[PDB]
Amino acid sequence: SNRLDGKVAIITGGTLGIGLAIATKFVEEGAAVMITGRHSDVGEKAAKSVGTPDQIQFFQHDSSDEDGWTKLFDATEKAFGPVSTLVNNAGIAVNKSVEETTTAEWRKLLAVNLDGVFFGTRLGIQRMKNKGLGASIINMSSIEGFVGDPSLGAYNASKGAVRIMSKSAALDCALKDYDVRVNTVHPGYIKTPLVDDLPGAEEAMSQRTKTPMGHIGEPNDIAYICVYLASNESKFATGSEFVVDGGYTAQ
Amino acid sequence: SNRLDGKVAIITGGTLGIGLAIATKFVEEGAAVMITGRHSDVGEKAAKSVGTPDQIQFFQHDSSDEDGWTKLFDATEKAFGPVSTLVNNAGIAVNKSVEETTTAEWRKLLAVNLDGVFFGTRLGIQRMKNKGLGASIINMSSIEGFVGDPSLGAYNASKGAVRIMSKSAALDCALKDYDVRVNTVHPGYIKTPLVDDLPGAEEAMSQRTKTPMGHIGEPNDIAYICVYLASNESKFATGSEFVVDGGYTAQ
Amino acid sequence: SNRLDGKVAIITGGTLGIGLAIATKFVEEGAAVMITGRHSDVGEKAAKSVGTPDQIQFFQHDSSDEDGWTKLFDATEKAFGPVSTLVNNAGIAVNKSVEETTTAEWRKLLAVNLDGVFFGTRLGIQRMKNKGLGASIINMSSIEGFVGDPSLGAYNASKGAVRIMSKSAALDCALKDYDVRVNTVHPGYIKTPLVDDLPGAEEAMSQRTKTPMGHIGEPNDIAYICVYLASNESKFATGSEFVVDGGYTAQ
Amino acid sequence: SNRLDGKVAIITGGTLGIGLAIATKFVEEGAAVMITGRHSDVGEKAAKSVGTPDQIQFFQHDSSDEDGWTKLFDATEKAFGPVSTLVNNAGIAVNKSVEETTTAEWRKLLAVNLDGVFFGTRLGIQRMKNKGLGASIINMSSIEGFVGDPSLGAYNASKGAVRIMSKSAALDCALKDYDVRVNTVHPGYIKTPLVDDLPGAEEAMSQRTKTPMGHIGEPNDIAYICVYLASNESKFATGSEFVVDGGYTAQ
Ligand SMILES: [Mg+2]
Ligand SMILES: [Mg+2]
Ligand SMILES: [Mg+2]
Ligand SMILES: [Mg+2]
Ligand SMILES: [Mg+2]
Ligand SMILES: [Mg+2]
Repeated sequence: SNRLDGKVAIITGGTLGIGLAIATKFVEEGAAVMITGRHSDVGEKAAKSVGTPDQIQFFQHDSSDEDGWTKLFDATEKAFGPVSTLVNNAGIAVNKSVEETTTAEWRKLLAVNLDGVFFGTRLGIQRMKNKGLGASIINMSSIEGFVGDPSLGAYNASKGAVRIMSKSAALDCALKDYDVRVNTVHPGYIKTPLVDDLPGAEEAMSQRTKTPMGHIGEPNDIAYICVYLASNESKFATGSEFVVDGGYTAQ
Repeated sequence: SNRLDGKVAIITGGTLGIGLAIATKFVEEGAAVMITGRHSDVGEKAAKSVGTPDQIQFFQHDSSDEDGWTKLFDATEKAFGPVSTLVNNAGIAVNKSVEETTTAEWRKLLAVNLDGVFFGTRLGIQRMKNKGLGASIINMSSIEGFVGDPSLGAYNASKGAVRIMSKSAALDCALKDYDVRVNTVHPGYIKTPLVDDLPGAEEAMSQRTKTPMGHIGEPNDIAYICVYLASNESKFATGSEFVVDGGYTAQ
Repeated sequence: SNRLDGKVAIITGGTLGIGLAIATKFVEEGAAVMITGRHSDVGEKAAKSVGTPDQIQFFQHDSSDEDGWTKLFDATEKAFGPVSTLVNNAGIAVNKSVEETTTAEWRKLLAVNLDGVFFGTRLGIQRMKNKGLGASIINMSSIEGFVGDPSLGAYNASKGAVRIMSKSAALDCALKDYDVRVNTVHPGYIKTPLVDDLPGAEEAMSQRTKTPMGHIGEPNDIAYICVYLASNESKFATGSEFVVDGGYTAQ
Repeated sequence: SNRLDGKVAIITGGTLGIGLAIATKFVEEGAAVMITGRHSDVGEKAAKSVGTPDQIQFFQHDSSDEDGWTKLFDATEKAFGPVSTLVNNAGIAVNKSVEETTTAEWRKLLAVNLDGVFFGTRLGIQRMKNKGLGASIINMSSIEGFVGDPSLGAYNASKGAVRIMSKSAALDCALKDYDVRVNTVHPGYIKTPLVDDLPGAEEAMSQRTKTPMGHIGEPNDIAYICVYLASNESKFATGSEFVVDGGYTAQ
């Protein structure tokens, strides 16, 4: 127990699915957690479902909102003390080829998936450096950050950007002895109530030519690698990509 | 000779350095070439320096300008007939860590380096598919698309995006039998009049801990791999990364 | 606590340094452990230093010895019951360029580093498949499995082989529902009594152009990622490379 | 024409398929070529089919034969003058999972695919360094050097080894100003009389879930990238992987 003793984590998109499992396991391991989401109705209920206000709170925020990031860090420090841990998990998807991607779809997906991760990473380094917190920025960077998908053009762009921008941040933090690590987590297909809402999606994702294990993962599969990366167990890991994909990228 | 017989190429940022060497070798191999740049004074002189208007022309264009891409394809087809070949070479750099990157710098660099490559790739697929041209989109994607640099945060983001968005486009074009290939070229440090304007830059780039060959490359090093990728010699290459870096990424 | 409840692990080269830290953390998390080494004098003392014979024992074995692998699996099952977990950690190094590598050095290093990992992986799949153990093969595959070192030619060959042979094994195990996962761990430079015996080694490894964190790791850094991979926490991870290198490969 | 003016190349397994296409294009571009194979009957006819003895000769050799490499370099220098160019192309395949691989199959495949490439690379550096030849070692390293195949365990081991051992050699040659470059070529599935002898193979390889272009390549696809890498056009490329796979590894 207590693998995140004393840690203070922000988890973007922490009210559902992968983000909620990360928040749940973070609280179970002794972190204080601020989860973000778009909808107070979902977010407040999610926080209460996991624990008490001394353990977990909700902050309504769109990760694309630059000024809101300031308010989010300030609210988390007011609630829990200085932030040690940021999981940039909030993301959206557009099911279009590059050929069929409208510029509106392109800009909207990059605002969340790329600007959001940039804004959170930049502010995280500024607020967490040089405080002896054992600080950790975990960027959600997808198997779509390693391989293309013909129907996820803008998503591929965003996840490749997060993958290599995270290495830049990791290096600067390491060279300057900031006590901040930056790593990416690369989920394969994960069962979420959302996947459950797309008829035939889980079966298509489970075909051996997609996921060799012949089934998709579960939110806890991503939560456990995030616990490792938030913990001081991973104090020599920075600038690295952690893939949990049932073998998708191995073939 | 004649390795690009009958090809019609657009080269963005083709008036200087790497882009001009690509344009020069493309014309030498029998392609018709439209080069783009920001400044008619530089661009018109560059085109005339390489060949006659039947071989090479200039089109003034900022790669971030979405509507200008339409005019650029229309001008190239009017001059030379249908476009077969696009080199997305235009790029800018910001020498900032992620921590120190202003949002203005972030948006300006992504407008050229990421939106520009998206706009050119999307329009290229639409205009070049299903015409039996042996069409080839060559995206400039940098060693900074493989490894971080602590002082090139936004540049790293842009080059990782180009790397994996190019794989998406390659796959969609391959699966749909579009007769369009999409590949990335990843230069290491290359001597340009620009590098020459930064005192100490070439020496720093030439240190064995950076470039193991102990010197930097020249624009022709990038021109020759682009000739291969534009030619029908590379008709089975798509979705691949071609690195020419004096060993930078091998260590 | 108890993250390896009920697991039965073999750790090759488990009597010193990285392997001993993996054995120590495995026992702390409730695994039964058989450690191997060449020297009974070191191995027996190492096992007793960690725990009781019901928790940890020593088996004298050179990982290059094909027939000894049979005896090692049989001894582990006799002591602890069916084997769930194999860490192929035993390795040797030759400090020669490819140019200067003698064929004797080549064959000796590949016998331990490649044949040993093959023999253990092959026998592990045969003995651990289809038993509902949540079986996990963790192959030690080095940052030298990603990048070259001019003075580690044969070592580079061995670690690249382990990296991609492990993906083959992972895929076959996944496609056949064997309940066996196969992953590689890629340490950067780690402080061991051995590194301590090479004057100037740790300082050279700690230079920012080598390890950006400006120091090398410790055996526990490798132990903690191995606990994750042995545990059921990583039940969706197979065919993946886990890098813990202080940023070595990120630049 | 004349892209390999004055080059003297050894191509192992140059009597059939990929190696013969590389030899053919090398001669067409002005190289003198020694091709190797196991069978004088095939090899002598192959050499005569391509050109005159001043252009191309055959040398009977198993790439696993260490002493024969000495005789091969000596014969090539006697025929053509000092060797500038080595293509380590000779290889064999075993269609077994790691689980099902016999130790005999393992040792036989590694003798050709790994020892052969080591022996040729080591001797190539020794004989070609510091002679101003613009020397180039091209190691055949397969898409099976990037991704696993559940039924090519030993082949995966060999191709991952070649991939990263080649980076070691490239770095040492670059750091020591040897005038020797070392790069790997990674074919996807290529139509050879051999593939033609395996009923259903080409169709299985052509499925969109394997090769997105929906067909396999031809030997000339590998010949053209080898011409680039042998030529002085690629004088800044070392330690790099060149993939020609119809999109296999992009998904
Ligand atoms: Mg409480
Ligand atoms: Mg003319
Ligand atoms: Mg590096
Ligand atoms: Mg006890
Ligand atoms: Mg003649
Ligand atoms: Mg794949």
